[PDB]
Amino acid sequence: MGPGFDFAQAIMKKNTVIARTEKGEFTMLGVYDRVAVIPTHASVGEIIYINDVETRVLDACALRDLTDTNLEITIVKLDRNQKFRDIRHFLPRCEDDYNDAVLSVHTSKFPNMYIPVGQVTNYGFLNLGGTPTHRILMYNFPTRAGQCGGVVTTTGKVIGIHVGGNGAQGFAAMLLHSYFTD
Ligand SMILES: CS(=O)(=O)N1CCC(O)CC1
Repeated sequence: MGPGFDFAQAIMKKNTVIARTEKGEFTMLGVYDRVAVIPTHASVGEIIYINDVETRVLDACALRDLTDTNLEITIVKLDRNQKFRDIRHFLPRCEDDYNDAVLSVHTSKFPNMYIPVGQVTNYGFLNLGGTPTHRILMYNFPTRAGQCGGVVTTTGKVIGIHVGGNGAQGFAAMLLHSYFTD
């Protein structure tokens, strides 16, 4: 409907796949080459389904900060025959607050879904499902089951992936450029 939805659409149409694990279907952001991200609670194993194709997992790393605290981001390298468009230049370098974000989801349950979530707070610490978690972004939208893995963007920046909510607020794990240096 406007330039925020324009940027979100451009990321969804080229840099997302539908990931299925034994814990369900997730929006999965591809970042560069065969490297993607997914919430750590998806519990990635040795085999994952990508757009309903059986795919070997070459590597999966659940990220933690240097306090050894959960970040709720898993970086997955896929044995896929095709590379993602490199979007690492759209990743923020530091922790920040944002205005006017969009949360975008694409699954069997929620295809082509875009949510204007408004102001994004650098929330920091969250007890997420009983797990202490750092680098959490918060937005005042009542997000629902089916939205985990959703991509959070502003105009020109890919800032996080949706990892939970409390019925009134939604929570994303930050994406930082430093997670994807090769
Ligand atoms: C899905 S959840 O309940 O928000 N939660 C995610 C983090 C994990 O460590 C515990 C479970």
